[PDB]
Amino acid sequence: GPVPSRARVYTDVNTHRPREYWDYESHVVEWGNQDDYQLVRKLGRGKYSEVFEAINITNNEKVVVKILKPVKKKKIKREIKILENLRGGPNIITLADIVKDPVSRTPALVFEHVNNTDFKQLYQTLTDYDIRFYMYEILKALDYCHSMGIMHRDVKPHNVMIDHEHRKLRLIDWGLAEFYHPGQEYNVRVASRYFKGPELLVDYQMYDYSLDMWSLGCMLASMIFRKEPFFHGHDNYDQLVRIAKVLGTEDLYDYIDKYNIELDPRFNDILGRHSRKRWERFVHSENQHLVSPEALDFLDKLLRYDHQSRLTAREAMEHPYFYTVVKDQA
Ligand SMILES: COc1ccccc1-c1ccc(CNCCC(=O)NCCCCNc2nc3cc(C(=O)O)ccc3c3cnccc23)cc1
Repeated sequence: GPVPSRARVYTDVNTHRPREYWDYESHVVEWGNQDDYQLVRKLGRGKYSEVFEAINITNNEKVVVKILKPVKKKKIKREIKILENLRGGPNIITLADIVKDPVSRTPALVFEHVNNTDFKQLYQTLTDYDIRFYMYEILKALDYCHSMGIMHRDVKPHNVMIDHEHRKLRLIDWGLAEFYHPGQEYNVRVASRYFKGPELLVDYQMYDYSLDMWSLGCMLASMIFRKEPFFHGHDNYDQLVRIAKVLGTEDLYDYIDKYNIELDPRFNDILGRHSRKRWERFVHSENQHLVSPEALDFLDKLLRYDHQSRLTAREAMEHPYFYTVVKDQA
């Protein structure tokens, strides 16, 4: 069978905690009354949720209500418990309250409101400094939750909210997050297709926090190359082919061998033979102002097949790419 694997940081964080920290299944919820909030307008529909702007009628304060589409009661306790555990973490979204509509009884979570800068105001005047600044901010959130024994598992642009006027960022939607336990085999059918690490794409189930660092590298490539998304696959199978044409086929089969991943017979005759590209081939006149030897080095060390060789979040924060933003913050 498949060679096992261990996270190389924060491996046992959870084992050294009280059961109640990670045994969410047995967490008692106290559901308030959603009438305390008055819906203003719909802001998004998701696969698992529906989000609304609302007003807290006690203090006229602006809030966001997430009405949970029907899942197993476990996955609601999971998300809630993870939000309580992460409360007050740097750049984590804050869970304000937990409520049920009194006539409908469908459960809902209440969050803090973040003012969102238009994407056509962000993309146009993105400096090289702006990409480093917020990348550093996402890594604060990611290194924190990893240090608390949690994986986000759905890191993508949709779930990173940025208030550029206040230069503050927030990692949202924790509905896919899990606790890390050494040896646990996890569900691979998570995250969005473009941001799925190769471990999901091959059904290697013993993954860890480093899954969240593949997604972040996917975002970094998407931004500095002005290509959205960077790995643009038609389906979950072509996604690996899209990846393999950049990272090369050689490191892939060594990855397959090292963990003895039995690979789907669909993959045999579709990947092929592909050299590992040099990143320079992705730069051009209309994107080079964001590209540098430093950013390239940092990018290379996030996108690895072998999840063990990816930088940890705290390794990323110590990379030279961030040296200017580390010193300006002091
Ligand atoms: C400067 O570039 C970067 C540089 C470096 C690294 C990254 C970036 C970068 C790239 C792209 C983007 C995309 N741009 C955000 C996507 C977006 O805007 N997605 C709203 C979809 C529903 C909106 N509605 C709300 N949904 C919520 C759900 C939850 C939850 O489920 O927990 C919690 C809170 C809210 C919430 C809070 N306040 C207002 C609205 C909402 C952001 C940053």
